[PDB]
Amino acid sequence: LQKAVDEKQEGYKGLNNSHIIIFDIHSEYENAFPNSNVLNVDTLTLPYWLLNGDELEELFLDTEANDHNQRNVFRQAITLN
Amino acid sequence: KLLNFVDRLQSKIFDKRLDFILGEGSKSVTFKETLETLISYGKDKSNITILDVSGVPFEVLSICVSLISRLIFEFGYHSKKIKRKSNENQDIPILIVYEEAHKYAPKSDLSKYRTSKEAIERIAKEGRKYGVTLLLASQRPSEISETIFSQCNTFISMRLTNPDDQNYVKRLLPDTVGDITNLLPSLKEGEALIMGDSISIPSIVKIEKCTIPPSSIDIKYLDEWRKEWVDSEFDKIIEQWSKS
Amino acid sequence: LQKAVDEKQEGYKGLNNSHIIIFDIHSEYENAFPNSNVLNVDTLTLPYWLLNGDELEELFLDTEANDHNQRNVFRQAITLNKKIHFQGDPATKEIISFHSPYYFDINEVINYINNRNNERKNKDNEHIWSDEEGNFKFDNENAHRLFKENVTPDGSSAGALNGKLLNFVDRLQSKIFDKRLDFILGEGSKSVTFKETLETLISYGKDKSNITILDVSGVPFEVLSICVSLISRLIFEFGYHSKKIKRKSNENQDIPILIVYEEAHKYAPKSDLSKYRTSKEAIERIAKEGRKYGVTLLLASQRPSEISETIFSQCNTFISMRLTNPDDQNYVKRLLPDTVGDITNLLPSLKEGEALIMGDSISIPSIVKIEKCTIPPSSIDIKYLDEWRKEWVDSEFDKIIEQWSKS
Amino acid sequence: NGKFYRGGDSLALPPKKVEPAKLDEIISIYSDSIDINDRFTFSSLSLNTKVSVPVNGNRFFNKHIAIVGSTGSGKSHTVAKILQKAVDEKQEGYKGLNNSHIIIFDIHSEYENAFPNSNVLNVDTLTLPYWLLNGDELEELFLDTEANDHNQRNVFRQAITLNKKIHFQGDPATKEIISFHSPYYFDINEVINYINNRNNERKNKDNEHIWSDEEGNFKFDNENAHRLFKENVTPDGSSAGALNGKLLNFVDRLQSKIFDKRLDFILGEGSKSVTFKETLETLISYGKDKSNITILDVSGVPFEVLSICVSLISRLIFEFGYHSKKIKRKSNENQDIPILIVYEEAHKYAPKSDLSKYRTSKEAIERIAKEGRKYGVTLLLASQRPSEISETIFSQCNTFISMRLTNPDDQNYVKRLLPDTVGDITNLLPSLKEGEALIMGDSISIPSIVKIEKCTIPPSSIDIKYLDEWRKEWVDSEFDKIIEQWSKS
Amino acid sequence: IKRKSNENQDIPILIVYEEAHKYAPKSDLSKYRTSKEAIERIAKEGRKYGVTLLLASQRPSEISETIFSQCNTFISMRLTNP
DNA sequence: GATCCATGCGCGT
DNA sequence: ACGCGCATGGATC
Ligand SMILES: Nc1ncnc2c1ncn2[C@@H]1O[C@H](COP(=O)(O)OP(=O)(O)NP(=O)(O)O)[C@@H](O)[C@H]1O
Ligand SMILES: [Mg+2]
Repeated sequence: LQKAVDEKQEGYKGLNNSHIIIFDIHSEYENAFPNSNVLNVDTLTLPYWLLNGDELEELFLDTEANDHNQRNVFRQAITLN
Repeated sequence: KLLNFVDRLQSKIFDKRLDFILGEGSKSVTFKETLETLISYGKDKSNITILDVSGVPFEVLSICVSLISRLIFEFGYHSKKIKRKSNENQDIPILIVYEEAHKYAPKSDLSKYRTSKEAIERIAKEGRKYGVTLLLASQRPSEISETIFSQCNTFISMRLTNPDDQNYVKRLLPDTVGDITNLLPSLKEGEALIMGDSISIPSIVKIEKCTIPPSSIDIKYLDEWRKEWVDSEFDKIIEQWSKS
Repeated sequence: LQKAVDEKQEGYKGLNNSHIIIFDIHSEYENAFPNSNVLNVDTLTLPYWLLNGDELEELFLDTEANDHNQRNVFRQAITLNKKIHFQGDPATKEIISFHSPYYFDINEVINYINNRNNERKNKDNEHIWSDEEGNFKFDNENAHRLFKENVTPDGSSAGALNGKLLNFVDRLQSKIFDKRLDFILGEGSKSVTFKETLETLISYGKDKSNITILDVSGVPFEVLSICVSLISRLIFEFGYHSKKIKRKSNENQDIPILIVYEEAHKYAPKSDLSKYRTSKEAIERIAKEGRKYGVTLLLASQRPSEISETIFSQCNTFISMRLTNPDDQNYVKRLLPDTVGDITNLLPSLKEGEALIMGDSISIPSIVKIEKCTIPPSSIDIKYLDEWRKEWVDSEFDKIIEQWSKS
Repeated sequence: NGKFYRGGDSLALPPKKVEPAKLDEIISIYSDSIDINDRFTFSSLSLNTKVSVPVNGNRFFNKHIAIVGSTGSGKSHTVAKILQKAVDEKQEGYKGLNNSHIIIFDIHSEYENAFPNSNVLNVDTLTLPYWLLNGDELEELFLDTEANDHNQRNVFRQAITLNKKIHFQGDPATKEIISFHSPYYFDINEVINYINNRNNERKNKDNEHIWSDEEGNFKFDNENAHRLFKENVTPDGSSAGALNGKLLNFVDRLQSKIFDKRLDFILGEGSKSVTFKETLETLISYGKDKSNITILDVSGVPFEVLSICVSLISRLIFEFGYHSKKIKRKSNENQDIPILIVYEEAHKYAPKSDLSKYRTSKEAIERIAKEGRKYGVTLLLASQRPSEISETIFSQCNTFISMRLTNPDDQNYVKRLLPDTVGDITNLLPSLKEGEALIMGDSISIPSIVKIEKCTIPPSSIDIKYLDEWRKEWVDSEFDKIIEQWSKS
Repeated sequence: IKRKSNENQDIPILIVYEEAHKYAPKSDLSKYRTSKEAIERIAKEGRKYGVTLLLASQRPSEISETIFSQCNTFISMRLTNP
């Protein structure tokens, strides 16, 4: 990823067109790329409403109980909203 | 009939761990500003966007990986809609790096990891033509599913020591090297093996040393265990826990 | 753990900064570490109000029998009693929920259900009550006055929940009044401070020790999953809130904690049964995220087959002794990060005290002999033939039975 | 210098002259690995008769013993021969029986002949009180409903815990700590009387149940709940109680099992007059007739009564030792007693199958398999197939006496437990005739095929001469004697 | 009955099970269970009670191994399957 | 297929 | 009108 960034088309000066997303758990790629953008839990703002039906179910509902009555009002509340 | 459900949700909305997904800032944020944040197109442009998911709880870790992977993919899916209409030469290609890809994409059709399974597998199957490609970096290849691992064509096989890991890799490798069974666990530091369309033949390579290396802030357990029994530190922990 | 607490730098004498908490169920490490805080059933005073809503429905409640009316009055009593006893800002007061871990009086919760067991309403069908201050509507503003026992209902006709909680109350009086749950429901558990609970677990109280044995041998089985999960959550959020002040303080002052789970397959089984789901989730929480926050597992289990695949995979150093069960060997060899020559028959043939260590903390996977423990966990192996060889001794059955009687 | 040290790692530089080993050297192989006072010899080598093979008798018994082999191979004679040498294993200085304590679960009436001076306890004379149960088996016995019985479950423990407090005749300090699992005497007929009373509850407007007995009306609370144990009470209330008409089927299932005379040994009238002290003197033989050998006849009883009989005794002998350690742990003396439990044909109650009818007997022998080494309660597993016993119990035995095995899976089960250095001794397993066996484990120096010593006093398990009994007359079997004992059984 | 008279078992009974795969097979379904354990009890503990079995079957690999292990006497006709 | 619980309807004190 | 007792029925195991 460092090599894929520092190569340019030599006709300019500045950032190139590379676009990289890293899902690091060990919190280690800040020291690799100091001039990058880091999105930890404090600064990242992911919208809950951009989740689909399956991601909204896992975020809120429980699979172990699996009670049919809990799920139905959640669809009626969210789809109407 | 809905008090535990109303109680279960309220515990998630006011959870300080889920502030990044259920806080008041998530309500006021816009759909456009999220995508500037995800590929660094906001006030500060950057080629690398690091998603530090260390603080993300593991129950919602598969949810947020799936949400971001879906948002990047249909960013590239609708990118082609302009290119067939305006016929412009420019393009926005995106590469996603999934460190520890075995947990995001396991070999299980379980509910708890299904959401992050299909988001990665959609990118691995359709994202070639939309400019959304993935890089898989896992220490355990044998838990990555075959229907996503085989969609990769370039394979950088480093030193692999678990015999269950060697047999999974050797089956899905596009080409073979002489005595690959002994070569893989005997690779030194930085020694790799690359095959696929990008390379000509499978060659044992030596990756260049990182001048600015990726280092993690790991708690040196033995180093702090040599020190004095800390006394003032304990009273600072509880009072912030009490206040937050 | 003996060489962890004896490993010091050349600047002092006494105790170092090692913090080890052992979940001992077979009662083995009291003699192993004689300079430690062994916490028994009677010694432990674990507060019931630090549980979330999942453990509260596993400590007092049971399986559902279309008893949502009885379940709702239980949750609405606790989630209201948590608000009244809260002495903070009103902004935090509204976010208080059933799963939120603040103090509530369990005896006042009984009195709320006891009053709701006999409620009377007027024609307007409003639950009207009588107290020493005056007659008051039953509503969310005045429902906190039902926690007192000396309240008399006043109404023309019987209320909605009148006589519908009689079988709810006596089950609860079988719990706080049960003497096998004294640690998690006793009067000391009411008056224990949240700070006092954490300094007991990590041994930060008056008697400070590097190693804390959590003797859970006498803890009952149906409650053991609640207490393992509660302590594991409390230790993890201690380490979680360690790092939240570490960013602000920006100083090298850390409290690293290592948790030893013996018979770790019991609290973390691979089966999806609802009995051990609380303790599995707390151990998995530290297995996945505890590396960042300074809380580290030590999974020790004599039968590693039922340890869950996700939790056991987070381990990076493996100390494999002799394993006779083939199901254990196929489990171990598959998730073992490295391998050695002729390892299939090596696992049964490992000697007494001989270990195979591999990981990323040791470069060469080596077969080692663990240095003999000079302060042992006492060898519990009764010499048998020579003790049979002697005379027929008169076993004192009276004191054996009377200790059996009190259990 | 006549002392044998194990280990093949010693290198002999060639050439070294070779002689056949002398007699005393052949003794030295199987003897010097054990100290002089820990030798427990009960067998000889098959290749050489004049050598004896002693095992580490201290290590032979504390680590569990598993004896397996095909039918008729000689397991029962070898099990008996181990115990006869264990009883005779006395120290010098005294005449009388020694401190051996062996309990045999005998299911074919064999060990009566092998041990004549022994105590034999069949079901009809064995009295195992129902109040000795620790709540876990108090639930599985009486309750036939498993899932949604929370009110029926609650009234069951509340009656028993309150009735255990009543029959307490001592100081009130240990009256309080009586619980549902605490082993105190309670009367089962009063417990039914309480539950049948609670099925006839009546309450007033205040929702508090009021009763009426021969002394007067009383409120039902904690102190006056003891007065529902008598039948001669009448309810005085305007409305039906909280449990009115909900315990009718509960009493029916509870009564039908007390009067079930398969469970007459546990739920009979003899459990009233038999105390905690007399039961432990019965199962261990510390009573008037003190014996090293205890035999229980569960031969032709049905499975369910056999399953409770195995599960009760195995835990109650363990929980004897589970509470025999903490008295020694708090006093620090050496006067313990070691107990060995012989499980003949453990497939009948501790198999590899995961059925729920095999559940409560597996854990009782599981708990002796791992934690029983800590409290002096050891187990001796006899079975026909090694692969039919559960691996949680059967792999915990560190001493193996294997007879003839012809099954490939049974041969494979011995094979992978053993290493490959001495794994070639398994190939002589199906060629083993009556008598000889292989002893392996930590109690012996080398695994070897050995010839078990013949029982001079054998168990009553003589092989039937099938052909010699067929050459005779058509004998007239007295069918009335067999049938009228079949019907009584 | 004879043990009370201190005698051995008088009459011996042999039960011939022709084509035991129909009722005591290798398979572990519930419909074969109650006929399986009926012949297990003769194979396991029937030696000392005078009740022995004769197992006639078309293949050694379809009969349950637990009955088949206790059969010490083995007769084998032509067997084409390896 | 129990248990446990809610809700409705008709009736006497 | 409030109450108690009898139903029919629902959910969950
Ligand atoms: N050491 C021995 N020497 C000679 N014969 C022996 C010896 N041990 C056993 N036998 C013979 O074995 C037969 C009885 O076998 P037994 O001791 O009942 O083995 P078993 O495996 O327990 N039978 P089973 O219960 O069906 O498995 C008799 O014919 C004995 O003579
Ligand atoms: Mg036998």
